[PDB]
Formats: sequence, structure tokens, C-alpha cells
Amino acid sequence: RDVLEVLEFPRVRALLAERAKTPLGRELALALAPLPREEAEKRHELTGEALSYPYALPEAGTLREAYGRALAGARLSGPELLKAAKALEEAMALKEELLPLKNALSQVAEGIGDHTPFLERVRKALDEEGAVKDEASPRLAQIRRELRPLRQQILDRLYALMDRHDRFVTLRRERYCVPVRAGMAQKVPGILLDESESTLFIEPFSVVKLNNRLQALRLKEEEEVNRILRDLSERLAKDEGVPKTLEALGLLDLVQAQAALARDLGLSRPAFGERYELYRAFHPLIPDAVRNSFALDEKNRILLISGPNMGGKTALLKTLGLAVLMAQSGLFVAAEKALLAWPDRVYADIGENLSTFAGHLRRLREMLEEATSHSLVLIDELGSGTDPEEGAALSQAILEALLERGVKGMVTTHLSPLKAFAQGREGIQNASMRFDLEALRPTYELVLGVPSYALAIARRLALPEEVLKRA
Amino acid sequence: MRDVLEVLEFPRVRALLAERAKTPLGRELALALAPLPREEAEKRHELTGEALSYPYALPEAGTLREAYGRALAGARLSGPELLKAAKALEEAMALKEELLPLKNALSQVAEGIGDHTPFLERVRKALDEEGAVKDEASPRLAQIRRELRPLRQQILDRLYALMQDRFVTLRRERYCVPVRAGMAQKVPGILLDESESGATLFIEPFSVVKLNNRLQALRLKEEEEVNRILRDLSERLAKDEGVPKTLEALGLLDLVQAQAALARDLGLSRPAFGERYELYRAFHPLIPDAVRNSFALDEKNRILLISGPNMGGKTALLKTLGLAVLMAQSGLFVAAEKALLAWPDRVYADIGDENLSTFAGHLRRLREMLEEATSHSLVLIDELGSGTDPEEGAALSQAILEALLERGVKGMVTTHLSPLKAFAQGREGIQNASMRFDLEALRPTYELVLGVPGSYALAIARRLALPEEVLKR
Ligand SMILES: [Mg+2]
Repeated sequence: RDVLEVLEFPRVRALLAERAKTPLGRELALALAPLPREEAEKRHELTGEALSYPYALPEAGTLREAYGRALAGARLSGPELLKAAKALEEAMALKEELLPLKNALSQVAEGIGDHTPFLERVRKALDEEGAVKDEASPRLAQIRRELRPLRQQILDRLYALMDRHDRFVTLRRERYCVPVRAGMAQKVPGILLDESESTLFIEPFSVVKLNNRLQALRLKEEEEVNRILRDLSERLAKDEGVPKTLEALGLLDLVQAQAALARDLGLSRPAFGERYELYRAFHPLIPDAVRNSFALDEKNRILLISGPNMGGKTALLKTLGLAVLMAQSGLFVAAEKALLAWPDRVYADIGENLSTFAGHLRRLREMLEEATSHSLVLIDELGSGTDPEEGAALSQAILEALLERGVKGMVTTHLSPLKAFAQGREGIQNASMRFDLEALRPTYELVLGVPSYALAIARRLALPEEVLKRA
Repeated sequence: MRDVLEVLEFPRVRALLAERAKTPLGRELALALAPLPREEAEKRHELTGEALSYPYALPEAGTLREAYGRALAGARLSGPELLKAAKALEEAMALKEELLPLKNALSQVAEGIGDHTPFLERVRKALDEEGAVKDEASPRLAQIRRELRPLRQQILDRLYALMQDRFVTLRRERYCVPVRAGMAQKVPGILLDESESGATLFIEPFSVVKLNNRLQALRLKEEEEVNRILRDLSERLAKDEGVPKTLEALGLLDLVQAQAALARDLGLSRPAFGERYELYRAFHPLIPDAVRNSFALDEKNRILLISGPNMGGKTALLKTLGLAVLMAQSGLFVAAEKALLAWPDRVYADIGDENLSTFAGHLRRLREMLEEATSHSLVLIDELGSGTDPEEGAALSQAILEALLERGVKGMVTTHLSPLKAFAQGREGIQNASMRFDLEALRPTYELVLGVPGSYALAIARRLALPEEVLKR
């Protein structure tokens, strides 16, 4: 179970994937993972530029679905082509919007292609709703040029209808015919196409030749139109700039979504350095999360939050681990100011009995063996769940082996000997969480240096004073 | 501050008991089951033992009850519904005669089953095994039936001769004949109810109208006289004054049966009540494959302290004892092989489901023990002193334990705080215990170790192959 799942990283993915406008944005968000450092700094620069300069996005997913269908040999039965062409037209308009900015957004937009040869071919063929126009091919215009007067002349020749005794021309099997009355059917010699039983659609002999011509022309129309549409489909397949444009569109969707996550969750851009320093940091997934400030550097490598148990100790562990993980993946981080180191590997021992203590020792054991001076360790509930005497003896040895490593991070425990160990030791400082006695609730507030409550609480709950004299 | 039966998952035991009831009546008693007066509880114990000794069937009382309540409301009951309620009473009297010679607590209950012979002898005369009213139920109905049978047979209507569709049919319970359309003459009688498309006409000829008029007036006279008999039998059930007492007796016998079914299926045994607690091979009935343990509390050793880091079953023991007391006080058998139990005035459960908020929550329950509990009380405390300073919490926890030892309360306490197991040695009335741990499998066993102070910490680290240069520098 990787540290991403322990620190609830995939919930940050799902919040990010809420704000993606396109499926391409969602796929990047839902696969998001920590990055090499100077790529992740580019995402931070992109996120800051997106906050300054918002932009719209085309329908990249519908473009990609049409683009995939065209590559597969399907006649991309347009429009669909017009929707795909309109996405490319908006993509190019998006590109020329971002280029003058002369920044990281403009560099991403440089991968948006020149799709004018596809656009001009489409717009000369079909531009208004995806009806294939007459002039899309010279053959089709000639075929249309006989379709209109032949179709009108059939309707002109069907009065006829106006000699006789239910007074509308209709199509059956895409041939023109007339609804005679069943008794009067001898007045209109023709061919029976349909009856309703409730009558007698008859195609008169005089329009049989015209309908035979009209049917024959419509076959030649449809054969040419599909030949045009298949040609347009293979243009979209053979446009080599589409995948690079789609990659740019997907990345710009992710960056804008990252900006929205920073806007909504109150995130700020981290800066990277040789040490940890966070000012008013919080856990972004906790509503009304309370801000705490702390630092880790080479002089003080490990922070030991020696409590009575929690009221926010485990949350502060998950706060620091998320901030480093979200910074390394190019997101902003949940603080007002954050200076962060770059750990090679983040170790989190986070989950209270003897066999939960055994689970803690496994992740500590990997922590002992393989963590380096560049690593970041998050250790929860250290020494709890076992014998408090040998548990403190084991925990102190593990801590000073990690101090001997040079590793950085935070450790929480409630074992009394360890709080005196940290005060009498280099490289580790004590901390605690302030508890509100008047309300009997934790304040979730870090107190930097003061490591108690028990009789004080028993007073406030008004236990008998005879009990609370022998104490 | 909610009830201690909720904490011990007692309503689960209610649901399991109601699953084994035969009737809604015994289901209703199961779901309202509460700790009882002690004389009532021992009667339930002796009932449950005798129901184990002699299994018995139950009627469906509950079809009886709902039919009886409708008869009180003045509705006319159906034929088969009256028969079904009669069969409930008939089997109830058979159950009474079955149980009475036993001359025990079951027979004392079964006296409340009434004598329903006058209602039954009305019923068996009136209507058959299927709920149809016989001819002889009233002389009027016999006369009406004696005119129905020949008249209904006499409708031929074999008028063919002519022709159709081969079959005589009924429309509005009037016999009619399916002449094919276009032969509406020759077979006149164009009085009809219509039909679809060609097959049609369903004619009554102008011969059988007269003896469809009669045989329809007769069916009206039949319906009224049948319904009068049905209503009269419905009211006689309502006027039967022994039905509510019989339903009361049957419903208790359903509850006693389910308790016997509960004790068979959960491996429960009849508790004995006395001045002290002694459990042999006790287990939590809601835990599958539950682990047996034995423990005893008396006035010499009031409080058993289970001191140890473990999960084990430290809490499940607290539930095991407390649920056993509450089931015993409810007239249920308890989850042990042998169980001597005292009768506490109150049971106090300090159980959660650990840190400053929950430590304050424990003290708010522990306040009630320090205020209200008497020397007869049973106290169950979980996680004593945990979630706070190991120094100052132990001093507070030892102070509370000293107060409870002066009070004379009996019960069971869990902690992991080291001074307390040093305290339990050399103090009267409190005794150490602990949970065994399986080092080689890294599981709690689950079982309790009496008397040995409770770890394992460095053994776990050596088991898990932590580096030896780490271990105690
Ligand atoms: Mg009569």
C-alpha cells in the first residue's frame, strides 16, 4: 500500500478531475503522480499563469473520438466532422490567444498545429450545420442541379390531384404518390405503394419515369456524398498535427483545473529548497482546517509531537505528507507560504493494540533499512500498543537511529520518556497540541516546544474531590 | 447518555431470538425483551429448560389474532379465514391436552388456553376443508342448493342441431352460447354480451332467459344466506371470551420455544443465581468461534484487572460478562458451560467504540459509578487511564479503583498502565489478569491468563527482523 493511498492522494486526484473540462484533463488528473523536480516547477509556473490569465477550451474529447474513428477506416459520418473541425478552429484561436503572452502557457500552445488545410477543405465543403453543400465536389453540384428541378416537376405534375375529388403529396419508399380514396381509385391509374386500412397511396403512371430518374439520381448523390465524407474523414486521419494539438489541449485542461483546485482549496505555490518551512499550513481535505506553522532543517531534523493522544497529531502528519506529495506532482500546496525540501522517498508509518504495533514495526523496519539523509519520514503513534517500558526503550533507539541517519520529518507519540529524550537531544524538538479545558475539545493547534491534563479534566467534569485528593 | 443494553449489543440478541419465533406474537415479545423481576426470570429459565426437554408445535396464532381482531371490529370474515382461525384454536386445545399431564411450568401456562368447542362445533358443521359453506349449514341454504343443482344442469342449451365454438360459456354468470357471426338468425335471441372480431356473439336464446333469471335470483339468495352464516361464525369468534387468554398463553409458549431454540443454537446453559460470580468456559455469543475463558468474582476478590497492551478480547470479555448478566436477568440462558451469577441492582458499562475527547467521555461514565453505584453493583470499565498522561492518568485511575474497592462493587476493568498492575498486587479485592499472545503467529490467542502480570515489545521486534544494531543502543 503506497504512500499515496495512506495520505489520501487519490481524493486529491478526484477533486482535480472534477475541474477538468475535457476527458483528456480527467485522465491526466486521475493518473497524476509526483514528477521530476524541474518538470513539476513548470506545472507550478503554468498554474500561476493560468490563474492570471484564464482561457476557454474546445471539445477535445469529441475531437479525439472523431479523430480515432477516422484513423480506424470508419467513414466519419459527418457532421461530427464539423464538430471535430470546430474544435480544431477553436484550438488554433486558443493558440493565437496564448502566444503573445510569451510565457509557459505560450510554450504549451506552440504544440497546437496548423489545421488550415483541413479547415478550408471542410468549410468549402460543409460549414453551416454539416449538410454536404452543392459545391463540395463539382460532380455533386451537377447532380444537385438536376435534383431540384426534377423534384419540383414531379410536384407540379401531381395536379392531376386537382382534377379529382386528403389533399397532400406524400412519399412512400422515397417515391412521390397521392392518397386517393378507395372507391375513386379507378380515377388514378398507377401503382399501389401503401394502404392504411383507415387509404390507397397510388403512384400515377405519368410520374413513374420521373420517380425512376429521381431514385437513380439520389443513388448517384449518396455515392458522391459518402465519397466526399470519406475523403474528409481521411483528411482528419492524415492530419499529423492532431495528436500534438490534443496533447497540448489535454495539458492546458490539466493546468486550468490545477488553478481551479488552488482557487477552491486556498492553495499557494510552493518553493523548493534545502529545508522545510511551512507558514499557516493545513490539511486541504478537512473543512475549516486550522493553520499551523512549523519548520524542519538540518539543525532540527525531526519534530516530535509528544502528546496526550492526538487532537490533531495524525492530521498534521497527513498535512506535511500531502504538501510534499502535491508539490512534487505539480499541484499547489495547502499553506500561505511553503518552503519544501525534495525528498528522494517519503515514508509514512500511519495506521491501537499489540498487533497494530506489529504493523507499525514493519514500516519502521523498511524506514530503518532504506531511508537516507534525503528522505522524509512520517511516524504515527510511536511505541503505542505495546509494553510502555520496553516500548519507550525500543522507540528511543529507533528515533536516534533515524537521527543518526540524518532523515527529516515528524514523529508523534504519547510515551513519557520520549518527551524528555527530545529535550535533551540535538536534532529533535518537542511539540504538542493545545487542548481547550473549558470546552473539553482539542484545538488542533501546534505548540512549538512545550510537550498535564488528567486531574485537570477530572476537576472540570466534577469527579468527587475525595477521589481527587489521593492523586 | 444512552442505555447500557445498546453498548453490549443486546438488541442483536433480541433479533436472534425473534428469528426463531414461530408467530408474530412470540416475535413481539422477543423484540421487547428486558431484564425482569428475579422470580419472573427464574420462571423463564425453568420454562426454557422444560421446552428443551419436550419440543412442541405451535398454531398460527397471528392468523388467529388478526382474524379475531377483525371479528371484534365487525367485519364479516372469509370462509377459509374462519377455518384457519378454527384450526388455530383446535391445535391450541390439542397443545393444552398435550402439555397438561407434564404438570410443570409449561402446564401452568397452558391452563390459560380456553375451551373453544362451541365455536369449533359451529365451524366444523358449517364449512369444509377449503372454506366453502356446506348445504346443511342452514336449512334455508340446503333448500336453495337443492334448487340450484337441477336448474343449472337443466340448462341445455344443447340446441345443436344448428350452428360456433363448440363450448358453452358464461357472461355475467349467465349461460350463453358462442354463435359465429353472420349466423345471428337461426339461433335468434339477440340478447347478448358482445365479443371480439368474428367469434362473437355469446347469445342467450329466447328460451333460457327465464331459467337464467331464476338461477340468478337463486344465486342472490344463496349469497345472502351464505354471508349470514359467515357473519354469524365471525361474531361467535368475537363473542368467544377465551380467545384473548388463549392468545396470551400461546404467545408466551412461542417465546419459551424461541429461548429453547436460542439455547440450542448458541450453546447456552441455564444460569444459577447467588451471591457471587463464577464462570466456567464463558464466551461472547455474538462472536463466531468464540474463545472460552473462566473467571470468578466474589467479595474477597471483587474486581478483576486485565492489565496488558493486548487487544485479545479484553473488551469482548467485558461484553461477555455483562451480556451474560443481562441475558440471565431477562430469563435467557447464558453463554457458558457453568455459570453462577449474582443479581446486581445496576450494571455500569464504560465502553466506547483513544485521546482527550474519549478520555473525558470515560470519566463522564466513571462519574456515574462514583456517584450512584452501591456494593451490589456490577461495573464494567474499558481502557482505564488511556488517552492521557501515563503518570497522572495512573494516579487518577488508581484513585478511582480505590474508591470502587471501598464501595464494595464487583466487576472487571481493563488497562495498559504499568502502575496499576503493581497496584493490584498487595491491594485487597483486586486481582491481576492478562491476555496471552501468540508470538509465532503474531495474533492474540484470544484467551485470558489469570494472575500472571502482563511485555512483548522486543520479542516482536526480533520476530519482525528489525536490525540488531538498533535493538537497545
Ligand atoms: Mg327458495
